[PDB]
Amino acid sequence: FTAVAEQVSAVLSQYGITGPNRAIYQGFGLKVARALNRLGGGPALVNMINGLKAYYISAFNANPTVLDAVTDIITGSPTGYVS
Repeated sequence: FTAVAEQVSAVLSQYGITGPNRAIYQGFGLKVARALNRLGGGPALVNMINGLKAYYISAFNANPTVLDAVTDIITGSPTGYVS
């Protein structure tokens, strides 16, 4: 929880993201972390991550490169592969 927020913040720093837009990525990150915790690695988790990416891009104009980077720092892979 607090760790996830620090992990997202590290990515936001790299990309120079501040202000209200930070909340988009903190929210996405928390959802990815919860999915990983509940589902563990596998196609179900990849489904969830792919769905969240598409939704956040559509609904909030999230930056796809940043979403990949957040996925990577939380799961170990930009596309959510976990053994």
